[PDB]
Amino acid sequence: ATGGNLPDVASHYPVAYEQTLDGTVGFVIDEMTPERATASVEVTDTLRQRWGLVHGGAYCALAEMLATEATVAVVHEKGMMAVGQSNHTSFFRPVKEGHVRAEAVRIHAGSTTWFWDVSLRDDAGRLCAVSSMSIAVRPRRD
Amino acid sequence: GGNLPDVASHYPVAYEQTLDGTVGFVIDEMTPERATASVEVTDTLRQRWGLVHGGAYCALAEMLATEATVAVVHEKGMMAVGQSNHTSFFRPVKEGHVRAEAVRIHAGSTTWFWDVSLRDDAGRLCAVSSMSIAVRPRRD
Amino acid sequence: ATGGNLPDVASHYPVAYEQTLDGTVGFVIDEMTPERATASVEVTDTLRQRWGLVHGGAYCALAEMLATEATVAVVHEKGMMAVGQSNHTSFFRPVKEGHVRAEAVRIHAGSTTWFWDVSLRDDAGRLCAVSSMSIAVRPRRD
Amino acid sequence: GGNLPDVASHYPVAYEQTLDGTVGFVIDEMTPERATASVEVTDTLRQRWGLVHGGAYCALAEMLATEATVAVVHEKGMMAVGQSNHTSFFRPVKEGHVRAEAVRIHAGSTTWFWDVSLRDDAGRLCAVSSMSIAVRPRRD
Ligand SMILES: CC(C)(COP(=O)(O)OP(=O)(O)OC[C@H]1O[C@@H](n2cnc3c(N)ncnc32)[C@H](O)[C@@H]1OP(=O)(O)O)[C@@H](O)C(=O)NCCC(=O)NCCSCC(=O)c1ccc(O)cc1
Ligand SMILES: CC(C)(COP(=O)(O)OP(=O)(O)OC[C@H]1O[C@@H](n2cnc3c(N)ncnc32)[C@H](O)[C@@H]1OP(=O)(O)O)[C@@H](O)C(=O)NCCC(=O)NCCSCC(=O)c1ccc(O)cc1
Ligand SMILES: CC(C)(COP(=O)(O)OP(=O)(O)OC[C@H]1O[C@@H](n2cnc3c(N)ncnc32)[C@H](O)[C@@H]1OP(=O)(O)O)[C@@H](O)C(=O)NCCC(=O)NCCSCC(=O)c1ccc(O)cc1
Ligand SMILES: CC(C)(COP(=O)(O)OP(=O)(O)OC[C@H]1O[C@@H](n2cnc3c(N)ncnc32)[C@H](O)[C@@H]1OP(=O)(O)O)[C@@H](O)C(=O)NCCC(=O)NCCSCC(=O)c1ccc(O)cc1
Ligand SMILES: [Cl-]
Ligand SMILES: [Cl-]
Ligand SMILES: [Cl-]
Ligand SMILES: [Cl-]
Ligand SMILES: [Cl-]
Ligand SMILES: [Cl-]
Ligand SMILES: [Cl-]
Ligand SMILES: [Cl-]
Repeated sequence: ATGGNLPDVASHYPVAYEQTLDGTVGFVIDEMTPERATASVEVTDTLRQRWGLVHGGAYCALAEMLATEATVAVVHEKGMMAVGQSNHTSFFRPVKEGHVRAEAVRIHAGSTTWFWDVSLRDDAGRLCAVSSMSIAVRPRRD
Repeated sequence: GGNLPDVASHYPVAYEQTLDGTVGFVIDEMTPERATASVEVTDTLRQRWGLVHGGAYCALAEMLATEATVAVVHEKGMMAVGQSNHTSFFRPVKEGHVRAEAVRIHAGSTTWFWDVSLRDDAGRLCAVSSMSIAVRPRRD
Repeated sequence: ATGGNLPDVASHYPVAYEQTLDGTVGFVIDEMTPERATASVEVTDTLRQRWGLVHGGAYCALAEMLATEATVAVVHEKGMMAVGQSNHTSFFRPVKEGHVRAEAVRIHAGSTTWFWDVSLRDDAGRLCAVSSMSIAVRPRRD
Repeated sequence: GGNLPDVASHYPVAYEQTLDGTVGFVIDEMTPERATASVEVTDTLRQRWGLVHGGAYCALAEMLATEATVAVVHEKGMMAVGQSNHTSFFRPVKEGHVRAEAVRIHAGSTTWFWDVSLRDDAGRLCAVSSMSIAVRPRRD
């Protein structure tokens, strides 16, 4: 809703932000438009793996929530549902501390699938990882 | 804690504090060619819509495939890290557990590849992850 | 139809097998069931790149045609259309000569998307490449 | 022929005989960080249903990203080969041309990554390919 600043498209949500994975690791959406969205997270141990680096899953999740929610922002009101269907994240350079900043750019908005390219950077602006997200858009059963 | 491979004397982050320990991932079996892990679904593993977070599946696969590689290569002076993770989602999971099984399909000198299958309590294939693990010589 | 032994689901096809990319490089389907299909191709220069190895695109194409056609075999008659939506091929070992043998195993058959894992092997049975194929199934406009 | 980088005295397969030369791929621009190529749609590039073969897009991207890497690294004693190719299809192409543009996003010591965009004659994004290129020291 606003806990992590996610899009307010519903009156009630099944799980409260603070309690979700997102709330737990502290993902926060910064900008959000139909074609582009941004989010970030402060690196803490909760975001890392045992070796001291940001967990690969963390980048995937950030990209996942971002691209999906960005789709949700537009289609919800149109009676649709949006869920992640494919997430392909590639790791270029590890992140040990600071933040992870994600930028999602929409590259295709089909009737059934939206596609977003997500770039994940470190505090120095280096490209640490990228995620190609494919979002399925379907009519709500609800 | 998570039953991760014990390959070193000290780890920078304690299990309980890692993302793995936070969501509750636990390794069940581990061999050079195959490994398994699972996690109980809690809200910590879900997104606001009540379903298991796509990131959760990615994370499980990533840790499982990477650690299964570390298990073999660590003792050989090598480091193993995730290079690519491609997860595809077939059916959501609302509660119960997520169980992963990683099958090694290629063990190259510089890259290992694992196919990970993620299933629900009914044994249904909910998602798959194709994991590419980079293997490199440890730096001083 | 049978030129490359593709599934006979229509009376007429827009392009004749021998003239398509498939016919050109010589892809031939061997077995074909709803859950699993196989195909092969003899390596010739037409399948290679300038460095003398089987072109990465060749593996992608073989996987692509196979997984799609295998879906087509079942859904066509059901009034659907099937096209490749995502193809992720990973290369483990190059192939210089002989054949490339592909085996597609269906792992998920949703209402809108089917997913097949394709393994591409050399004459010695080695796993040279794999392709994760996502096939979109939609109702024919035709 | 295809305007591929001239980096060596002899090539095992002549351009015209390769898959590239057979379908008609031609490199247009090439720099270390970006390259372009295109091809005229012919039946040789299509599948039986009359659309450009998904494999055609994969192939174009693969050759373009790989050769753009070879262009830089060959002279450095390295070999470049495709390691992973992930192509996603957004809109089919029935005739005309397919134009590709490869943008380098990471140039690591062992892996280079390129984003390839494939467009039709109307400039519409028909498909994308995420190419991972392995860079290794040449073998004797
Ligand atoms: C995959 C998908 C159907 C998904 O639909 P979407 O992402 O939601 O996009 P959307 O529904 O908004 O429509 C996009 C365009 O797709 C096409 N399309 C979508 N639905 C349909 C349909 N039911 N019937 C025909 N065309 C359709 C159409 O061109 C449409 O544009 P428009 O007519 O609406 O202006 C669409 O993105 C698409 O068609 N991508 C192109 C797929 C493609 O060309 N794959 C490669 C060729 S097929 C695989 C292959 O290589 C092969 C080789 C040999 C062989 O024997 C068989 C197959
Ligand atoms: C990518 C990689 C180098 C990664 O190495 P890895 O996963 O750690 O595996 P590993 O290093 O243990 O070696 C596996 C095999 O790869 C080959 N290989 C690995 N490193 C090397 C090297 N430095 N030099 C030569 N061969 C090598 C070799 O065949 C080796 O087998 P072996 O002789 O050691 O028994 C290896 O898996 C591989 O070579 N995969 C095959 C790559 C391939 O064939 N891609 C498609 C063709 S190249 C892309 C293309 O389509 C293209 C098209 C047109 C054009 O103009 C240019 C390019
Ligand atoms: C993607 C897709 C909709 C494609 O449909 P399909 O491949 O053709 O399969 P099919 O239509 O036959 O149905 C499969 C199952 O999907 C579900 N499903 C399909 N269509 C719908 C729909 N319109 N409404 C609800 N559930 C549906 C349902 O569980 C269905 O089973 P059943 O009720 O028919 O027995 C389906 O495969 C699926 O739902 N996969 C699971 C998607 C998923 O769980 N992604 C991860 C969670 S959402 C992304 C995320 O992490 C996130 C995080 C934070 C945040 O704030 C927002 C999002
Ligand atoms: C994959 C690869 C090693 C490939 O190397 P490359 O593409 O050729 O790039 P390059 O070799 O030039 O080096 C780039 C950076 O990678 C790092 N790196 C590369 N090789 C090494 C090495 N042998 N030792 C240490 N760092 C290295 C290093 O940070 C380097 O920067 P620099 O110090 O040289 O300036 C590099 O891109 C990389 O390290 N990517 C980051 C990998 C990553 O962070 N994956 C996610 C975390 S590990 C997977 C995971 O989530 C997990 C979770 C739980 C668990 O229990 C275990 C694992
Ligand atoms: Cl929120
Ligand atoms: Cl767009
Ligand atoms: Cl542990
Ligand atoms: Cl293996
Ligand atoms: Cl045929
Ligand atoms: Cl199945
Ligand atoms: Cl040439
Ligand atoms: Cl770059």
